[PDB]
Amino acid sequence: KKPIYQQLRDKIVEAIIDGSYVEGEMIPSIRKISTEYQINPLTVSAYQSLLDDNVIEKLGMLVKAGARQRLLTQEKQYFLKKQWPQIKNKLERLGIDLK
Amino acid sequence: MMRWDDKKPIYQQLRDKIVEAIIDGSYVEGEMIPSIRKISTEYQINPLTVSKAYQSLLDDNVIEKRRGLGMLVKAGARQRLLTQEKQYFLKKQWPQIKNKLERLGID
Repeated sequence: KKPIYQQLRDKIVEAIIDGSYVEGEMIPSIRKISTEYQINPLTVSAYQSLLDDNVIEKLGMLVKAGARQRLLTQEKQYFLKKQWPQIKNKLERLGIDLK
Repeated sequence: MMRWDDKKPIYQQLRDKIVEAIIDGSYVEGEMIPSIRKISTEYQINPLTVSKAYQSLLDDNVIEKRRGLGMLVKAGARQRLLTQEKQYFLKKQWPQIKNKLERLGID
């Protein structure tokens, strides 16, 4: 579910944020990832967006330095915008004042 | 009908619709809720599932089966449900969102 491809993208993103993938270190390559469970070896080209977005760089490819922080703030923005509300605000609907 | 195959079991979605009606006041304490049979035929739901949803509400003391009257809303139910919602959110939800604003700095 989801256009594939955020599944690899997000999985990688969460991998950096969890420190499973470390800054300035080789990631897995396309073969190993397509083999990982299964993926079309292209459609593993989520490695595209991460190149574009400066998460990873070009042997092998590595997580860029400053990558995790860029991703984190990028997560705060989203969460605060599209996520934090509807919970807020449904804290008030029920019970509140963290205790 | 009631559009689903979202993340939850169908009987849980139905159970939540009856709970909402009780909380909104559409059904009050002592009042008779629709029969399992009425819900099944009307909304075209599996009777076994409907019965499962009602039994869940029985075990929770939300409703009671009565002699000739059918299924009625038990007393104190609306508040018991509100507290339940609050509690379920607190233990089974609030943390792991916690626990989120942790992973990224926050108030």
